[PDB]
Amino acid sequence: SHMEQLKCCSGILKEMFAKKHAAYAWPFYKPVDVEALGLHDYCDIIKHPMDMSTIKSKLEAREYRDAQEFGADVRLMFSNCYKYNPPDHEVVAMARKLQDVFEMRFAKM
Ligand SMILES: COC(=O)C[C@@H]1N=C(c2ccc(Cl)cc2)c2c(sc(C)c2C)-n2c(C)nnc21
Repeated sequence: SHMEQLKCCSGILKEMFAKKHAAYAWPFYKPVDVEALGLHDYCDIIKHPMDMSTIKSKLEAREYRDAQEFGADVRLMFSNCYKYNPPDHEVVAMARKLQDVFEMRFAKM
């Protein structure tokens, strides 16, 4: 049962990586680089960082038990962005645009 659901999860993540969503999805592609961004307090506020490439690696390695574990990592990635940044920040608006894509596809599986 879980194997079919995880095939759909890979399909959702692939769509999140598509050129169609690139203008707002690009900050979530790779882990937040605290050194390059100069984010001295990021590791103190964000205990469990997450990004799309890490989620892709976990799916490839068959690390997820089911679809809800995949869903939890995607939501964690968005939660970290909302937590660290004030609500008027552009990255927050981009996270919400990409979450609308994830939430739509995920609710249909
Ligand atoms: C000063 O605070 C930041 O730089 C936060 C950082 N902003 C951004 C960010 C992203 C897009 C815009 Cl338009 C402005 C800021 C960011 C990432 S990852 C990444 C490669 C970047 C450029 N990000 C995520 C995800 N969560 N917070 C951020």
